[PDB]
Amino acid sequence: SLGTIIIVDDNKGVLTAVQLLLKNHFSKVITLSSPVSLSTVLREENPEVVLLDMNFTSNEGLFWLHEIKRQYRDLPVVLFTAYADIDLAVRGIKEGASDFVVKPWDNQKLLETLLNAASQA
Repeated sequence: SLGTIIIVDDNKGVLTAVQLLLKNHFSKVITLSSPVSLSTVLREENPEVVLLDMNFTSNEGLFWLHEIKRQYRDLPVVLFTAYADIDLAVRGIKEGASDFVVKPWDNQKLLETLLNAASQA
């Protein structure tokens, strides 16, 4: 089955859109823009995947990828990247991100990337 996904983004509209897109696939969709909130939900909510804004808190996405992986080594993290940041998304993959999705996104590709990230052996 598919449990919880956490979406981390500075842009409340992106959170609104992604929640709407993913609401009916995952059991729970948690959206947030706070580092403090992120720490609580990672501990308590047994997430299956995190979708992480490349520019979160713009130290940005790569910093947060690292900190999440430090504590939750097996939690897939997918970076959500503007085209202007694709070099940093590629560096993210090198540094252990599970995948990335570029913005503006394709709705079906976004879902598929997240399901696949949450469905690795």
